Amino acid sequence: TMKVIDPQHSDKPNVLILGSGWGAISFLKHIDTKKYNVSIISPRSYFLFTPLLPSAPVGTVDEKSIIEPIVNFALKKKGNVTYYEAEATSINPDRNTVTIKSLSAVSQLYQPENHLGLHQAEPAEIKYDYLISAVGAEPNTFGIPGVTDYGHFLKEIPNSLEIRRTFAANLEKANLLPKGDPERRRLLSIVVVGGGPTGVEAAGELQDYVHQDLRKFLPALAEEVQIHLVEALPIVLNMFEKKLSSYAQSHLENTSIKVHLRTAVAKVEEKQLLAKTKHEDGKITEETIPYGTLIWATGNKARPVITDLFKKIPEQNSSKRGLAVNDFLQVKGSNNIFAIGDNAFAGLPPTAQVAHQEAEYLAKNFDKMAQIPNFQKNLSSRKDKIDLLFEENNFKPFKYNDLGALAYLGSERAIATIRSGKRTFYTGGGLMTFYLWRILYLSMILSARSRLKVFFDWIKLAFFKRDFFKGL
Amino acid sequence: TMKVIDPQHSDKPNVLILGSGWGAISFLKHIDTKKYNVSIISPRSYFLFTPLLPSAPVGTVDEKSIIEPIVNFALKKKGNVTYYEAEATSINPDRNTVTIKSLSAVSQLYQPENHLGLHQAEPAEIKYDYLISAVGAEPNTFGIPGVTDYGHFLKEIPNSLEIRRTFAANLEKANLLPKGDPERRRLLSIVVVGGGPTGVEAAGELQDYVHQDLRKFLPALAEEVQIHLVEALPIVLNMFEKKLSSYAQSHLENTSIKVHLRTAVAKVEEKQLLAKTKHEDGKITEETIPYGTLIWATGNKARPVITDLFKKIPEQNSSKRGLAVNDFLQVKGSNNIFAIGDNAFAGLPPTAQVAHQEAEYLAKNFDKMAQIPNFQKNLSSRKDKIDLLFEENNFKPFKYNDLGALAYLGSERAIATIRSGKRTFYTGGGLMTFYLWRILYLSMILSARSRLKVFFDWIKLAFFKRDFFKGL
Ligand SMILES: Cc1cc2nc3c(=O)[nH]c(=O)nc-3n(C[C@H](O)[C@H](O)[C@H](O)COP(=O)(O)OP(=O)(O)OC[C@H]3O[C@@H](n4cnc5c(N)ncnc54)[C@H](O)[C@@H]3O)c2cc1C
Ligand SMILES: Cc1cc2nc3c(=O)[nH]c(=O)nc-3n(C[C@H](O)[C@H](O)[C@H](O)COP(=O)(O)OP(=O)(O)OC[C@H]3O[C@@H](n4cnc5c(N)ncnc54)[C@H](O)[C@@H]3O)c2cc1C
Ligand SMILES: NC(=O)C1=CN([C@@H]2O[C@H](COP(=O)(O)OP(=O)(O)OC[C@H]3O[C@@H](n4cnc5c(N)ncnc54)[C@H](O)[C@@H]3O)[C@@H](O)[C@H]2O)C=CC1
Ligand SMILES: NC(=O)C1=CN([C@@H]2O[C@H](COP(=O)(O)OP(=O)(O)OC[C@H]3O[C@@H](n4cnc5c(N)ncnc54)[C@H](O)[C@@H]3O)[C@@H](O)[C@H]2O)C=CC1
Ligand SMILES: [Mg+2]
Ligand SMILES: [Mg+2]
Ligand SMILES: [Mg+2]
Ligand SMILES: [Mg+2]
Ligand SMILES: [Mg+2]
Ligand SMILES: [Mg+2]
Ligand SMILES: [Mg+2]
Ligand SMILES: [Mg+2]
Ligand SMILES: [Mg+2]
Ligand SMILES: [Mg+2]
Ligand SMILES: [Mg+2]
Repeated sequence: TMKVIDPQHSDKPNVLILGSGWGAISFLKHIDTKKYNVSIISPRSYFLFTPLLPSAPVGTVDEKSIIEPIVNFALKKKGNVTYYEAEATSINPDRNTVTIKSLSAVSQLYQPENHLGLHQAEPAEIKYDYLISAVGAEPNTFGIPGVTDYGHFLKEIPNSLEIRRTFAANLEKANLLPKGDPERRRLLSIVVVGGGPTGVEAAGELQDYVHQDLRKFLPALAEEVQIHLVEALPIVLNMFEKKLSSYAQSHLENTSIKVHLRTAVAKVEEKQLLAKTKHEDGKITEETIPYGTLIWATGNKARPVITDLFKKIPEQNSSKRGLAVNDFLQVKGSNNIFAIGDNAFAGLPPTAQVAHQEAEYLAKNFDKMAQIPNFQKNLSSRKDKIDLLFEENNFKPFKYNDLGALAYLGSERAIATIRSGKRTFYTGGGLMTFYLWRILYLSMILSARSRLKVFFDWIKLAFFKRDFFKGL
Repeated sequence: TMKVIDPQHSDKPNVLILGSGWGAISFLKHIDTKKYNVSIISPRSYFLFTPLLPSAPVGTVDEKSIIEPIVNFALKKKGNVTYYEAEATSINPDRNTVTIKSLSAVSQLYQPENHLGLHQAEPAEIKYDYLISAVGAEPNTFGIPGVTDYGHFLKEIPNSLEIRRTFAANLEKANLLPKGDPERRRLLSIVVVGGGPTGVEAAGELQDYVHQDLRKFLPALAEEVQIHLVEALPIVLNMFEKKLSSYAQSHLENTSIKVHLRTAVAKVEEKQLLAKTKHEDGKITEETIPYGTLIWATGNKARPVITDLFKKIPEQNSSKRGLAVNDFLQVKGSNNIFAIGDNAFAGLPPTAQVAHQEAEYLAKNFDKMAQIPNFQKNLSSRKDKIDLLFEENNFKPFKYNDLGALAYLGSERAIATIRSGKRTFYTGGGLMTFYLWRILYLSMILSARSRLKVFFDWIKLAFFKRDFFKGL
C-alpha cells in the first residue's frame, strides 16, 4: 500500500541525508561516495547561503547569487548520488525508513539508473542504513498573535521576495499620499523584530537601500521612511563584547534607525502592533506602533517531523529544542541515526558555523567506519552496538571550535571578532571591518559559481543602484 | 467626476509619451527637457531590451539583466520628468487628453513637486500639448483556437518566467516516467510556432540549454527532448538572403531541431495541436503533434487603445496595422499627436531598428520646433497648421536607413548582414558571426547597467551552467 525504496544493487551502505542546508551540503561535500551510497531528501532543490539572505530583499545581492542547486554539488561526487525533491514527513526508526510527501522530482546522477516507479504527490518510504538528519529549524512566533498573518519571516528565499513586494507596494501607495499624511508615514515605516545579527543586517540593508538608492529619485519619500529595530534584551547583538554592541547601536541610530531595547512585541495586527517595554526599575510601558512592513527575525523552534521523532524514541521523550546526540553526533536511543545543525541540540549555538563543523566531523567519522568491518556488520546484527563501537575504536568526540562572529550594520560599517580556541586575532568595528566582512563571507561561500555571482553583484553595486523590482 | 492633470507651472509645452519600450525610451533619451516638460504613461516600469528576450527563459541571460527601470533614464534628464505607472485606455484627441487606468504609482523626479491627488485604481485624464504614441503592438493569435489558453507568447518578461516554469515542470514529471512512455515523450517536446528570428532564437536557446546543461546531469532525459519549429512559409528567416536561410535551417536540424516548413497550426488543444502542411504541388496533409510546451512567436496586431483611436479620427478610419503618419511621423488628421514604433504604420517593418530611428528623428524635430516660435503658438490657435509648418520651415521627412539584421541559431552559430544604404559590409553565418552577434547586441543596449549585467551573464556562462530555477 506504501511504496518502499530499498537499493540493494551494491554492498555499499545506503546513507540517507535529510535537508539541503548547511549541515546536509557540508556533509555531502565531504562524504566518500566510493564507500557509501548517498541519497538526499529535501523540498528545496538548492543550498542557501543564509548569511547573505538579509542583503537580498533590497538587491544588495540577487536571490540567485546566494543559492546553488544541490545537483551541482552532487555532480562533483565520484559515486552514486540520488536527490529526492520532497519533504520528509516521518522518520521511522524501527523499520529504518523515512516517509516522504509532496514529491516533485527524483534525480539519479548515475547512468545505470533504476526506474523507481514513483509518481508526484504519492507518498513513499525510503530505506536507509544510516540516517543523517539536517532539516534545520523553523521560525518561532512565541505564540504572539498575528505575526504569521501580518509579518514576514526572514528564513528562506521566498521571504526575501515577499518583503521586497510588500515594501515596494507600500512605497508606491505612500508616494501618492500628501506629505504629513499619517497613513503615508505608516506605509513608510518598517519594523524589524529581533536585535540579533539577522535583524540588525536586515535593518541595515534596508536603510542602505533607502539612503543610497531611493533617495536619488524620491528624496522626500526616502526622508520619511522610519525603520524600527525591536529587541527584548537590554542590548543588541548580545553575543558580541558589550562595547561592540554599543558601537553598533550608536551607528544604527546615526543612520536614522530607531532602536527599542528591553521591548517585546505583545500582539500584531494588520496595520499596527503592540510593543511593551520592561524598564530597568521594573515598570512596564506600552506603545502601539503603526507599521507598513513587519520583519520577524527572532528565534527558531523544532520542526514537526523532529518533534514526532521525540515521541518514537524513549531516550528522546524529554527533548525540546532538538534531537539529543552523544559525543559522536549519534542520536540518543538510535544506533544508525545521526543529527547535525539546528535540528540537533548539544548545548552549542544554532549557527551555520556549528552545523558546518559537525558535518565535516561526521563525514570524517564515516571515513573511519569504512575501514572497520564491524560497523557495517552491526547494521544487520540484532544488537545496537554502534554506540560502544565508537569508544571501542577510540574515535575522538566532536569538539566545536568557535571562530567568532560578524555583523554588517549598514553604511559601510561592520563589527567582527575572529578567533580560534582562546586566541583572538581580530575584534572591533569600522570601515575596514566592513571590507573584512565582505572578503570573509565570500570565502565561506560553498560554491565557485555562487562566489562569482556575489562578487559580480558587489562590483555592480559600486557603479549602479540596486535592482529593486516589485515582481522579479 | 474625472480628475484632470494639467501642469501650467511653466510655459514649456507638455510632451506626453505613451509606453516604455524602444520608441518611448529612445525618444526620452534624446528629447530636450530644458525646452519641454516630459511625462510618460506606461504600465511597465522598465525598458525591455527585446532582442535578448529569447535568451532569458533558459537563463543564458537573466531577466533582470535585459531590463532597465524608466526612472534611471529619467534621472539623466536636466529638466522635469514625470512617470505614471498606468495603462493608457483612451486617447481623447479633441480635448488633448489621455485617459489612464490601473494606476499604481506616480514618480515626479523634481524637487518642487506638486501633489496631484491621485489614488490607485482611480481613472484620470492627462492633458498634453504634444502626444508621442509608442505603446507598441500585442501578440496575434490569428484567431487560432487555443493558443491563448495553452501556449505562451514570447513578448514580455512574464512570458519568459512562464515558459521556464512550464518546461521545468514538464522535465520533472517526464523524468519520473519510464523511458519509451509516450507521455514522457510528450512532456519532453516543445513547439515553437514562427520561423522568424524570435522563434529561431527561442528554439536555439532551448536546444543550447538541453544540450549544454541538462545533458550534464540527466543525459537520457536530454536525449529524448524534441523541439519543433513550425513555419508557414517555405523558408525560415525570410528577411535574409535565401542562402543564409538554408544555412540556418541545416544548422537547426543538425542540432536536432525538427523544422516544419509550409506548415501552419490550425488548432491548439491542451496536449496536442493540429498542423497542416500545404505542399508545393498543392496537396494538403495534416499531423497531430503532442506537445508539452508551446511557444507562440508569430506576429503582432494593433492594441485596443489604438484601434479605438482609429474611429475617433476620420483620416484614420481606414487604418488596420497601426496609426497612419506623414513624412514627419505626425498622425494624419491630428496636429499634435505623433506615432512611432509598432503602433505606427509607414510601410516600414515593425522592428526596434525602425522604432529607434523614428524616435531619434522625432526628438531632433522637437529641437527645431523649439527655435520656431510659431509651432508652440499653433497649439493655442484655432487652426491645425502644424502639418503646413513642417513643409514651411523645410524640415526633412523621416528617412529610414536599414542597417541589416542578425539571428542566433544555437550552438555558437549566428547569421548576420550589416549594411548602410546600398553598401553591404558583412553578410554570412558561422562561429565568428556568433561573436559579432554578441559584440553588436551589447552595443545596442541602451544603458551601462544592463550592458554590464548581460556581459557578466555571458562571462558566468563560460564557466557555469545556466540558472534554470523553476520559481525564481
Ligand atoms: C538570515 C540568516 C542569516 C544567518 N547568518 C548566519 C551567520 O552569519 N553565521 C552563522 O553561523 N549562522 C547564520 N545563520 C544561521 C544558520 O543559517 C543556521 O544555523 C544553519 O542554516 C543551520 O544549518 P542546518 O543544516 O541545521 O539548517 P539549514 O541550513 O536551514 O538547512 C535545513 C535544510 O533542510 C531542509 N528541510 C526543511 N524541512 C525539511 C523536511 N521536512 N524534510 C527534508 N528536508 C527539510 C530545508 O529545505 C533546508 O534546506 C543565519 C540564519 C539566517 C536565517
Ligand atoms: C522577442 C522579441 C525579439 C525581438 N528582436 C528584435 C531584434 O533583434 N531586432 C529588431 O530590430 N527588432 C526586434 N524586435 C521587435 C522590437 O522589439 C519592437 O519593434 C519594439 O518593441 C519596437 O516597438 P515599440 O517601441 O513601438 O513598442 P515596444 O518596444 O514593444 O514597447 C511599447 C511600450 O508601450 C507600453 N504599453 C503597452 N500598452 C500600453 C497602454 N495601453 N498604455 C500605455 N503604455 C502601454 C509597453 O509597456 C511597452 O513598454 C523583437 C521583438 C520581440 C518580441
Ligand atoms: N552575521 C552573523 O554572524 C549572523 C549570525 N547568526 C546566528 O544565527 C542564529 C539565528 O538567530 P537570529 O535569527 O539572529 O535570532 P537571535 O535569537 O540571535 O535573536 C533574536 C532576538 O530577538 C529577541 N526577541 C525574542 N522575542 C521577542 C519578542 N517577542 N519581541 C521583541 N524581541 C524579541 C531576542 O531577545 C533575541 O535576541 C543566531 O544564533 C545567530 O548568532 C544569524 C545572522 C547573522
Ligand atoms: N534578431 C533580429 O533581427 C530579430 C528581429 N525580430 C523582428 O520581430 C518582427 C516580427 O515580425 P512578424 O511580421 O511577426 O514576422 P515573424 O517572422 O515573427 O513571423 C512569424 C512567422 O511564422 C509564420 N506563421 C504565421 N502563422 C503561423 C501559423 N498559424 N502556424 C505556423 N507558422 C505561422 C509566418 O509566416 C512568419 O514567417 C520582425 O519584423 C522581426 O524582424 C524579432 C526577433 C529578432
Ligand atoms: Mg546497499
Ligand atoms: Mg541541512
Ligand atoms: Mg541553508
Ligand atoms: Mg534552520
Ligand atoms: Mg539541522
Ligand atoms: Mg515605446
Ligand atoms: Mg521594449
Ligand atoms: Mg536630473
Ligand atoms: Mg510591440
Ligand atoms: Mg509603438
Ligand atoms: Mg503545457
